[PDB]
Amino acid sequence: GPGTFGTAKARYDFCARDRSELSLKEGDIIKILNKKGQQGWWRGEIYGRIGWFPSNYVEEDYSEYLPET
Repeated sequence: GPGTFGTAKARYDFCARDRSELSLKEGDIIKILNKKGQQGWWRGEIYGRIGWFPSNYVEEDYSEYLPET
């Protein structure tokens, strides 16, 4: 399956014009849920807001969130 990848840090202040679109915002992270593929868009959420967003405006597998020491 798509499995859990991680997240996608937005690189461009997006603006969802609909409810089917994901509300991206530079300096924000996009929780990866599904990956249609290595081309198109990715399905994630933000602040509890689900939608779709391009992977050309976001960045994934950039950093990890290791647990506390």
